[PDB]
Amino acid sequence: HLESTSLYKKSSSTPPRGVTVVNNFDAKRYLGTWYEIARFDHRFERGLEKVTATYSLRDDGGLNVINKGYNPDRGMWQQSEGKAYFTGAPTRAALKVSFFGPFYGGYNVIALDREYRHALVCGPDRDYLWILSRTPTISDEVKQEMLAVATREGFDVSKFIWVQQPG
Amino acid sequence: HLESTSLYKKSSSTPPRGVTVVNNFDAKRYLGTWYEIARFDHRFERGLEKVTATYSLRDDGGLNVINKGYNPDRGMWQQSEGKAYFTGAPTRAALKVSFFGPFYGGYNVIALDREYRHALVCGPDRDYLWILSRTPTISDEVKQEMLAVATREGFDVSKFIWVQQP
Repeated sequence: HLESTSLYKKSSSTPPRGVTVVNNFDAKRYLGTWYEIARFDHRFERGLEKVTATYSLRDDGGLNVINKGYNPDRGMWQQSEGKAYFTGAPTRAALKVSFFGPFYGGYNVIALDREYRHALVCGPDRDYLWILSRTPTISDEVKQEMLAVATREGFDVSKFIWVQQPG
Repeated sequence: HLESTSLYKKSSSTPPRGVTVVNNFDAKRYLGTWYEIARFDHRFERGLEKVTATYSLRDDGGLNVINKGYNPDRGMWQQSEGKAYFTGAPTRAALKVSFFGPFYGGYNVIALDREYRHALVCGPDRDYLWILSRTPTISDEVKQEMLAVATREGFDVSKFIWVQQP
């Protein structure tokens, strides 16, 4: 049901001890819009609800990233744009991504279903984790499975904020 | 994010040393109803709850001002009707306001969000300050931004009364 992963380490881009990263990735199936179902309390997203990320293919072989979110303390929709590059082979879902302004960090897909409907992504350390989905909600069954992989890879899943989404 | 301002100083209308006043004001967007979220304990408003200020355009280029509130001591709603005129250009949010007789008070918009949803308004010295909003409550983030501008402009934010609103 899930894509194959293997242990993967790159200095400064992956968490200590490495993490299991997707190793037969097909970037074209990753394109388009994902809803952020859950995130750790990342400073660059603080406050945001109804968050999505939209990926598109660039001529230089990277991805454009469009981040959208609603700030309920301002009552406003916000958008920001970034870029993503593979750090090695494009079959390995390890990227560097601009998370705020010109600052890039590691972006590692550590679980992904074979139909590219749901993903667990971690940043360069264990303070950065996301659950992404093609739909604004996920099943309890998908939630359990994603939480289980995160726990196995050493993350503390009680740090998740469950992001408000439609439905 | 907030509208641009510039320093405006005029004795009797602004506080001493002047205050930063909005300088790209579009009065049509300021029209309609605002809730008074907070005020410094002004004697003409003492005890009032559920206070609103309503602005409408006059033919002569001023604003009609209606200040309304519930007075628990009287067990009655109360309102005062005044007129406000720009002291300078209509893009500068500094007005003079009269309700009784040939006497005028300064009204200076010193913070305003670009969507005209919240504003910080001062009078002729630092005993006169208001937070206005299009909604009867504001978020903590918006509250903190207004309190910071107030402090920047020399006001003592411990003087705010947080007005009773729905």
